[PDB]
Amino acid sequence: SLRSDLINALYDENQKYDVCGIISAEGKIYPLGSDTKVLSTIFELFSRPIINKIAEKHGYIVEEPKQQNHYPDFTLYKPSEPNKKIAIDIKTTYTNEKIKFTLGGYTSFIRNNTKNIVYPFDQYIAHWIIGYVYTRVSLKTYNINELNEIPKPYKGVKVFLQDKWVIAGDLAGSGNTTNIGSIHAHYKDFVEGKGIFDSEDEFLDYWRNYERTSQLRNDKYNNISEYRNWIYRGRK
Amino acid sequence: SLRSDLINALYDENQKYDVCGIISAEGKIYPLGSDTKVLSTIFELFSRPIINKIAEKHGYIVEEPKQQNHYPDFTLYKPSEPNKKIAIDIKTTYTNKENEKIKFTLGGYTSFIRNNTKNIVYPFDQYIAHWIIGYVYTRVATKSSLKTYNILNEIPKPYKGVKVFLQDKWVIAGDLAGSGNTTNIGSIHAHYKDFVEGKGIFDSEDEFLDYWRNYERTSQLRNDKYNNISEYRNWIYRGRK
DNA sequence: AAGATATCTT
DNA sequence: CAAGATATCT
Ligand SMILES: [Mg+2]
Ligand SMILES: [Mg+2]
Ligand SMILES: [Mg+2]
Ligand SMILES: [Mg+2]
Repeated sequence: SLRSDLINALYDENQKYDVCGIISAEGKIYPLGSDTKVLSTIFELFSRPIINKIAEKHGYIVEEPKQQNHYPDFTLYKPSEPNKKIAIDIKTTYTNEKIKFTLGGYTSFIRNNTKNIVYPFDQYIAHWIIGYVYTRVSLKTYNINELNEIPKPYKGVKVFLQDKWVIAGDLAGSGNTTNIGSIHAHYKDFVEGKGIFDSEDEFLDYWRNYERTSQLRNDKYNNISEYRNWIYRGRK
Repeated sequence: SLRSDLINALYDENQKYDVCGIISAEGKIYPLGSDTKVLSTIFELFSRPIINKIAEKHGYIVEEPKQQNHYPDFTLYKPSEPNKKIAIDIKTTYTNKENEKIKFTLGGYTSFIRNNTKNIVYPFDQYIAHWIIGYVYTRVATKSSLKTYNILNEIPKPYKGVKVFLQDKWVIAGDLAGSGNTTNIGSIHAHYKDFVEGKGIFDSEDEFLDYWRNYERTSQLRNDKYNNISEYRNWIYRGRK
């Protein structure tokens, strides 16, 4: 399927290549830093070609945001089927071990159908995440003839594709920027989809009603159990 | 000066090289993106080798942060002058059309500026200078960009024309916040020449620091204290009340 | 759990 | 402009 083919192309591209630097039109190469801000950008760009390839093999157009305050990285849909859009978002985190990802905000497009999203939320039937996990490890320039001398910015990189709701946790991934937090698990759990939410419906209701701070949460719910109890009390 | 040498090299390299892609160890090339998240990453990496070259030429060591929530991008210092550290930070923004007004977010006003060792590589008072290497690029619509290339000139560049300046943070500082929830100092909102020339709003670097160290976090609160330079000077005139 | 890391948008 | 968004980190 589109999914199987994409996850397949993603494992392959990852196993075959290693980004090691930025190159100029004149052949001079600058080394990559070993931090998420750099790697996230690089992992996304490394994914682009592969996502566009498979999307076309399946007849899906690929649209990236035109504006910078918008989720998702890539919007795939068939022209004949505009309300069957697929959201594919790239996320990165590192290990020195269990990982965690910040999964987007909980007060934007999930609480407002047209907020910070390329197309209205209700037009997407799936929300996938391509998660890159890298083990964290030059101030000079190099040329084409020196590609193997350039230090790589990672000890190894793994990638997985998984549905957002499936890997979502019940604890916020960030405070002031109110992001849904993923599960805090070993990469295995992400590939396998060993989440805590019973369904995508449950995941959504939870994050749509999660209070921004502990003050408010301490009288509603702070975790999955309290939420399920909150539901039993009649959503109050 | 290190400063004159630095700006000349940044300026020269800017006018003679154009980054166009990420290359792999195998030689595969992935085209770049056109948004700021990508470009600020590119611009910083492009800057690094120059900053390091010029620094060494003046006997300065260059240190980059160790943890990810630390300012600045590059801390320069001579062993002989440990309390004379120079903070060199790289900022980037874009413009939809060449020669438009621009603005930068100049770091938070509630971390190191209010607390000597909070979110900074070295204690705030060990730096005598805080420079901003500012990059401005004209956005270009993203297509050849979607495929890989073999070994350059054929690859579409995600920008029309990069501009670079070097200037003291206090000099280009404005009086309005650069961000809300992340409490950043905002720069002046003006043309590029204005940043190069230092046409800012504060009189001294101490006025810069006092203003931002006492700027309240919301319009609500600011309304009773001060929301712009004018208001702050009146507030200063009355005895800080 | 809350607020830092840089910058953009309405 | 205010404020809250865009991604992660500590
Ligand atoms: Mg993107
Ligand atoms: Mg992403
Ligand atoms: Mg840096
Ligand atoms: Mg920077």
